[PDB]
Amino acid sequence: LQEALENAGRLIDRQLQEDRMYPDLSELLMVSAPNNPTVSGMSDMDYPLQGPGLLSVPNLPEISSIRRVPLPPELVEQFGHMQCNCMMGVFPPISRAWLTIDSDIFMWNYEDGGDLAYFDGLSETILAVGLVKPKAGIFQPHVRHLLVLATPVDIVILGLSYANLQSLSGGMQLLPDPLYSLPTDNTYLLTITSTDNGRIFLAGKDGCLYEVAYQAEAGWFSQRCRKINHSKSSLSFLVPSLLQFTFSEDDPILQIAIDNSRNILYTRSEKGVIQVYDLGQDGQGMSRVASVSQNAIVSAAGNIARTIDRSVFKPIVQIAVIENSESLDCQLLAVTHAGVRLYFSTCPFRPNTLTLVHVRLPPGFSASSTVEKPSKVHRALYSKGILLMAASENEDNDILWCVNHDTFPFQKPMMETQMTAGVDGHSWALSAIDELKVDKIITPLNKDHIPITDSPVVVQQHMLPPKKFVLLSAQGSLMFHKLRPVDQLRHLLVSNVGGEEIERFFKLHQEDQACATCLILACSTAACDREVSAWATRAFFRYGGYSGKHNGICIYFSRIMGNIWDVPCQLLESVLQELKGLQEFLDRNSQFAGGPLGKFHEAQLSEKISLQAIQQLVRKSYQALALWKLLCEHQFTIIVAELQKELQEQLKITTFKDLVIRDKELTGALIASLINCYIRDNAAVDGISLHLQDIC
Repeated sequence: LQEALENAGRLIDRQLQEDRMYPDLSELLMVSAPNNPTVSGMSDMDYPLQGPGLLSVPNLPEISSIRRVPLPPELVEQFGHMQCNCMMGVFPPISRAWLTIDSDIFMWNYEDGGDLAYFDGLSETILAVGLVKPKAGIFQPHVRHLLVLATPVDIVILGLSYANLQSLSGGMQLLPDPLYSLPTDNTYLLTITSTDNGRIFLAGKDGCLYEVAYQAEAGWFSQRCRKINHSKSSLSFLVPSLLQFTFSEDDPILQIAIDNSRNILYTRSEKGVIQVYDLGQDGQGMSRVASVSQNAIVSAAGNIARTIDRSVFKPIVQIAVIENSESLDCQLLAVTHAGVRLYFSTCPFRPNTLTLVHVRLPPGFSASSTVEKPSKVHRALYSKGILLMAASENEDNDILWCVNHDTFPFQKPMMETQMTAGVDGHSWALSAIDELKVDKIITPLNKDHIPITDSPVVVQQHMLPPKKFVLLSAQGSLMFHKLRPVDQLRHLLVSNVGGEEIERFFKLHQEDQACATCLILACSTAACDREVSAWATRAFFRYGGYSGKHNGICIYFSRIMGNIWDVPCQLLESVLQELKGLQEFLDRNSQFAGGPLGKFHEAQLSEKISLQAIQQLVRKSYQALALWKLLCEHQFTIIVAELQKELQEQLKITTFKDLVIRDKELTGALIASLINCYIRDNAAVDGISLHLQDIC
């Protein structure tokens, strides 16, 4: 009654819906309850340590060091000629890193260790240089980013062009900005942020929020470059510092943070005070609506009904935004000097309130031994102190700590995928994935458009490359890359190459994600690594477990179609290759694969047909993608006035659902459009034949 392709599209849709039933971070943290156990401790965290430089990569890390770059001879020569100030940093929007010198800014790409791009026309020292989106309507379109430099005499703006040179990386060219210099104020400036539109908010050694505007004309009512104070919170109203101690008593703002999904700004001061800012509807105004000190954060923690002053004195040393895509209520992650990850909400009374709800503490595993130690588990609230919890436990060597959400433990919503990253240098900067690598778009690393399904890296394993991360040190850049379930699991497969092993996947994967990833390892890696994929084939058949094997097949197809189902040609080709290699996997596995060859009384038939529907959907998807190639072997604007414009739109709609499971009568119409247009030379007959293999 309903055809195999229709049915197959239903199963795929249902699989999509299931993968999209992923608990949201608010539910993942059940943030409704604010109690002490809302915060989540190390008792459920394991910290695998093997040692800096061990010749065995761990088999279950979420990050892996991939490369390092030796420092350039020239940067060091002039750098070592710096007289008064040096501030280094990373610009990951442009795959470039920075360092400051007493008088001048020179830019180089760490990926190539190419020539250094030199700018030395500043006559004053630059406290820090920000990498920001440009203001619309100012620049020639080639500008992808903007340079902001602050000097004790002026603050200067330099246009930037990142056109790729001899993608590996963007080749940078700098645009001269001859008039953009102005003092901010006697206030030092240390912290730079930018929104998606490109509004620039600035805080330095004073608890004030500057915004930098630039314009060609120097004025009587406005400086040639101008800044305005967005921190109107002092006002001096009761008795904090107006008539005693002088202006604001050392209001040492340390690091800012921006939430674009509500127009929200986060602050961390050196005293830990957090303020949340919304951008009014005017798009250039910002009004402070809350002022929350660190004392308030801690008061909240003690009010969590656990002790805080026993956890005090504790400073928060870093902040990480949590977008409303990431969490409905919870707005922010904060890091203490003890490595403590504090998760904060914010809310209006009419936000007008901010609540400390949940905290992830550093591991309970002591990374004392490099060498393997027996792991341990703690159901009880397990806690450790700054002396160990501080990632910078030693003064000479920073200790990288990397942790991602544990997508599989829907039974353990507070479980995380955990690793130990050993280095030897002092870390100076790390580009927050959520902070600057997701800058172009409003959404951060994400898997859906709502908090439910925002975190499951597992679903998007094939839709975007694994997130790579650049750690800034005083000697170079080390590249750590987020590891995927398929990657970790694959190396896990590697672990039984040289054992009772699949059961660990099962304990992780509930006999379905393991099946999905195992088919991925078999199918997707077959073109890259023959034996591991073969290991997956035998393993997938023997351990695929209606059974989890077919359902994992549903997982595979649905993830292949997650961007299309409800596209750049390279991604369409990758999808076609994925489907064709999958179809090849089963077709080349009739005897080996279960279900192609003719439980046993029926169920085996049940899987045979399941496979039949799957392969029919796969083959139709291949036909549809080839047909879309034909569509780019077709036309629409020349079609505007001879083929029934309403039908023309009918024709245009050739992507949504119908493309996978419904209606190639429209495809026959497309054939006629090709039949009449004939723009391509010696292509039609082939196009018609493609259709024949598509709809015959």
